[PDB]
Amino acid sequence: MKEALTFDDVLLVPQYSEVLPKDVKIDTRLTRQIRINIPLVSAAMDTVTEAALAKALAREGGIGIIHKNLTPDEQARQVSIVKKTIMSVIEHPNAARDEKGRLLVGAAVGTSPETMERVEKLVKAGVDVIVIDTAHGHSRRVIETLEMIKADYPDLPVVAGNVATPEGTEALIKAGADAVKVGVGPGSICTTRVVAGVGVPQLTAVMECSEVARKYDVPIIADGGIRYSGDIVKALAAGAESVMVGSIFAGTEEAPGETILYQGRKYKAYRGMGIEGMVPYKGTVKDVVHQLVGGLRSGMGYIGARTIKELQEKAVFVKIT
Amino acid sequence: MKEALTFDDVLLVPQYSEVLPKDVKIDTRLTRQIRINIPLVSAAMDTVTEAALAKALAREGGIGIIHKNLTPDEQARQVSIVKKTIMSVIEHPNAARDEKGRLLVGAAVGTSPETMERVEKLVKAGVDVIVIDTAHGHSRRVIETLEMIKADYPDLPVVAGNVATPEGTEALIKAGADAVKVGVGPGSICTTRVVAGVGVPQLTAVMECSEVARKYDVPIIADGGIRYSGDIVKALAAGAESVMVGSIFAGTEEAPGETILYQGRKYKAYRGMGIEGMVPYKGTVKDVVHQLVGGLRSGMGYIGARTIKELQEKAVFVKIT
Amino acid sequence: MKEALTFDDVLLVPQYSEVLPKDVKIDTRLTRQIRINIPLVSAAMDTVTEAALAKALAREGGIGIIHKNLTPDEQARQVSIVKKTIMSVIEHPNAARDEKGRLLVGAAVGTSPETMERVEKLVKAGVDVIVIDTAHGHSRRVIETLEMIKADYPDLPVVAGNVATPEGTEALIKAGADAVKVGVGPGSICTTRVVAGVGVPQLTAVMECSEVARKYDVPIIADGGIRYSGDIVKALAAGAESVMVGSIFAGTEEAPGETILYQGRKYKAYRGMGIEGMVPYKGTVKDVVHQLVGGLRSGMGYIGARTIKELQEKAVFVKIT
Amino acid sequence: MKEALTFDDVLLVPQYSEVLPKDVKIDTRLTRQIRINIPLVSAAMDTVTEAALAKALAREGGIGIIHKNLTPDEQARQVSIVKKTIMSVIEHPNAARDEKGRLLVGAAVGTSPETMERVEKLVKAGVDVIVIDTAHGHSRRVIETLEMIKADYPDLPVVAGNVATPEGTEALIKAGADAVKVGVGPGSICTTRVVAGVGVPQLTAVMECSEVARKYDVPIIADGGIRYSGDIVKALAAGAESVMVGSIFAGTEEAPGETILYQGRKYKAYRGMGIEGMVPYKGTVKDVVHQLVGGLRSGMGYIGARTIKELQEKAVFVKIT
Repeated sequence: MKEALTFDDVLLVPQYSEVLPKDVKIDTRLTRQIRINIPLVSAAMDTVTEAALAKALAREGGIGIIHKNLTPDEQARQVSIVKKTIMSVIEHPNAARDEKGRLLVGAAVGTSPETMERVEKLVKAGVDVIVIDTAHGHSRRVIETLEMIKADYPDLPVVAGNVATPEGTEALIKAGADAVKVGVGPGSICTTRVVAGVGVPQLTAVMECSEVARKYDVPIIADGGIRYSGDIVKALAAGAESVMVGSIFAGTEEAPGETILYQGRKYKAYRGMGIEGMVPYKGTVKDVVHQLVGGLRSGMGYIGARTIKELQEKAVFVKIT
Repeated sequence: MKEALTFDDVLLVPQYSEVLPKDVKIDTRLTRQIRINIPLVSAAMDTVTEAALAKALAREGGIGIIHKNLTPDEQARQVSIVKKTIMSVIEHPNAARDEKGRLLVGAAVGTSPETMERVEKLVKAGVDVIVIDTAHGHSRRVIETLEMIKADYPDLPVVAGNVATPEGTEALIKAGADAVKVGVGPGSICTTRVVAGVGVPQLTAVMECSEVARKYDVPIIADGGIRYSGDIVKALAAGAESVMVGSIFAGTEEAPGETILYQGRKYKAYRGMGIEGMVPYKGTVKDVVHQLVGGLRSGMGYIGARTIKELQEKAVFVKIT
Repeated sequence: MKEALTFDDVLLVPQYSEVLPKDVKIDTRLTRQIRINIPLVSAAMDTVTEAALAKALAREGGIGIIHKNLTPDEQARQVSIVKKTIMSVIEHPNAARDEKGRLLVGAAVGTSPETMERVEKLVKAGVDVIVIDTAHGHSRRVIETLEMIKADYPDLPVVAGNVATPEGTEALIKAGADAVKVGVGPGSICTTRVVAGVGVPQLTAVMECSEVARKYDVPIIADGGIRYSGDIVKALAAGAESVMVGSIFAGTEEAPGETILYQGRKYKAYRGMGIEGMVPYKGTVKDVVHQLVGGLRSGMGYIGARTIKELQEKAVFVKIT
Repeated sequence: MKEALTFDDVLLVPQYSEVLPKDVKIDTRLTRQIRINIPLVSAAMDTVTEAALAKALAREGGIGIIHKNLTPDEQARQVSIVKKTIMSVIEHPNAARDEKGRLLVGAAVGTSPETMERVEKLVKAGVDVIVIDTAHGHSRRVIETLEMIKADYPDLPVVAGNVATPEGTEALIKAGADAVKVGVGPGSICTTRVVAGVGVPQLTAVMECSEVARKYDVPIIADGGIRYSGDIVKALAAGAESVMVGSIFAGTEEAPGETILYQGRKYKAYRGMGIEGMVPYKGTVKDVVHQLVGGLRSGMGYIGARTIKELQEKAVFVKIT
């Protein structure tokens, strides 16, 4: 029986460095055809990403994936808002933009009967990337949806996932995925693990999947179990070219819910798909990105990596108890 | 020194799937001759199974084992109640029934002097299965009780246990067990482990025992340490064909105790063999089964398993830290 | 680097059994020449063993070691009280007695200048066994003290310890130890480990030490880290012939301190070598022994061991996570 | 993937001893040319070391490193205070002194533009040792700073660090380090690990680094993750010749902050580089040293080590779970 490792099981060994954190480059591929300026993708969750968060993150150089708990019309409207965003431009020099100068944005679809309806409307709204957003990417329905989307929109970037195995990554690449999203049961106490008994710890899932994907020059997006900026360094070091994060952005000003005051503390009142909640307020997307990017830069500094590609080439991990 | 693994030590790796959770089949063998419609057996515990719970579970397609902390007369009466249960029929399409159309039910016996008295009365009450219910199945007294029951009632299905080792499973099969119940010291903080220093972590006990039993086409019932629906997938994936659960059913409406209100919360006031208590109220047997079966279906979905047999053939486990 | 295991790292595998807990024999050697009727020795700690506890335990078939935080005169008086203890006799059939019919008792000495003074007075008080009671048995001073005691009192049973290594056990046996007490840094959060960085987890220390000692037919006493009756089964299964316990007896009526009532609960107000405290009241020595012996019997039952020697021959351990 | 061990993962095995704790020698090298009388170096942290703490520790036989969150002038003044410190002399017989009879003291520098300014002023204030104090010692900037300091002040003892790898230790030795400070990400919950994903557990970092350094007779200072006196024994046993400690000295009378009373308890109100806090008051530097030195002596006693060199030669570790 194989042991599989999570981010918390490992540490990166410091290496010889000639580069300061401020001078490392953190630009990366989202898909084989889309570049983002920082390696951060926001989760297609109804507590995380609508237009306001998506634009706030594109402006910082990442990309938001608009969630699909919306009618196809309203999801398209959200994409449009991001697409139709001069000091405002000058002040955001890292902003991730398309070939026309508009902020990048993505949208999630599933594999249900409205899927093509949704795709069509998202495309016409100017969406840059479609994410086939499912917990079980290695499945007939996801493969066929991917092939249908690809047959109809050959030039449309498609992220497919989620998977956690080399075979799953290869199947999705062979079917036309422009990036593969990795993460099945990441997070020790998540629903999939507890309810289904299913998962692959995320360090191992990233390393084995990225090894297959590299053979095809397809980028891996590591989705899930990112709690700390140190997890991003680890995920990217393990072979991911970007990381999708949810819970971390759920506490920002721009996340969908309401900001409230409770007993001297600021919270972000959540409301998803129903379920309701309240997470600590963490500031703006900008603040959160700054800390995360700060930590990424410092990890890269420690490893002497000038670029994300170098980080992966220079990565030496050790397992800890 | 062998390391032994519990359910919490492992996860199931997701596999290629063409089957939706709703379309997987969860029917299974209880014994070599009895089928149940879901893989759930309720514990022969005086806090878990009397007639009301046993009938509520048979109606959902599982089977209850009436506990033996009762006089042989009263235990027989409880079996009779279940046996003598039209919208009522229509509304429960998954109901586990005998060859005569009556809800299935089991009863526990021990190895003490009244054992045959009990057996006789349970049989005459129409019991479908006898469970030789002991913590130490691999023992002279359990083997002889089993042989005596089998000599007297050759056609009566007999579950014997509990065991945790291949040798124990083989001895009980050679003596006529129709199913072997596996679980000695499952649960990290259970009495047997703490008090006696004795146990085998349950994933390993299921895998080694089921390997022996498969040679004889005898079903393994995994008894103990099931906390979450994900544990059922793991137990069944490890070679069990059903799972016995106690603590999970202890909080239902139908479990023997009283439902009470304490400070705005519902509880199930327990009272066993004395000891007394209070567990959170979890709803009806139906509600609890639905969640458990939901989680089983989803795990099977993830693994692409259409049947329990396929789940065991497609099972790939990884060990986690 | 060797991994070393503690009691909590392992479990005993259940084996074929033809013997009931009530029919196992739990009599054992304390030293090569002294038998006790249950395998329990009380700790030579000023919070655990004076005359009252020592006699209460000898009466149950174990032996108390009177602590040495006393003047040689007062320590001798305590031994005398135990030695000079008819329904009273009849009611305690398991009582551990010397060749003259008096309750057995031991006393601790160190290696400081009064040591021989103490020894002489303890011997004249009728002490059955001397324990050279130190945290570091594998040392010049303990070896020489042992040789001096042995040269002066060749017939006096001497326990020497503590050690945790084969070399330490062999050195103490070669110097005349009649039993070797094993336990350096047992207990995860104990003083020796934290303060000195020193210890050997106790399962491994018992197994390697007992392996050396067996070559010489010298009994190993496992001292420390016994929290539960299951630990006794494990210690004895690992090669110990008795177990020394402190904290467990610290809460009994007979332990030196005062019994007090605090907010509806009974406590045992401790007072040692100064330091002061309060542990939950656990009942009488008799009550505590009964539970411990109960658990030992059940573990032996599970393993099919009729005697302590058989328990060690039938012991199969597995390591758990 | 290599597993790396922290202090908490291991224990020292007790060995044959002929030496009492009080008779072990704890004098050690700080650098290849500076001796201290106990193996304790205080952290160059603004919550730990200014003149008052530095002198209190030199008087006990250790050495303080004055922190660099000060202007070069004020940092020099702090060094001067320590340098310009008769019962006062008699009462401190273990005091660590230079060749002129003055208390030893160190000072931290970085690699920023004022570095040489700082060095010059510290040298003129009579500093005994310069510590190139950085989180990433294995870097161009630290190597060049070290070479510049060494070229300008060839006779000035220079500690360089921090590193956690053989290559880092060798690079710093080849560049003229007089001691190498080891510790990158030591402490399970420290900033470097969480924020950067970077670290090497400290037992392994000490053992591999000291192995390189020994080839050059350069002393390793183990910096970080010392919580208990048992950690010092472990660090020194693993190949370190001294240990740098911060948090432990942060609670002493002599540490920079204010002593306050809060609800019957004494605290040390901290104030660093801003951030503010409050740690439990632990007494004087003298009290804390006594306990630490007590624990070191006892560990050495247990291992039979007369000297720190013997401790390293006699060290047998075991890994625990």
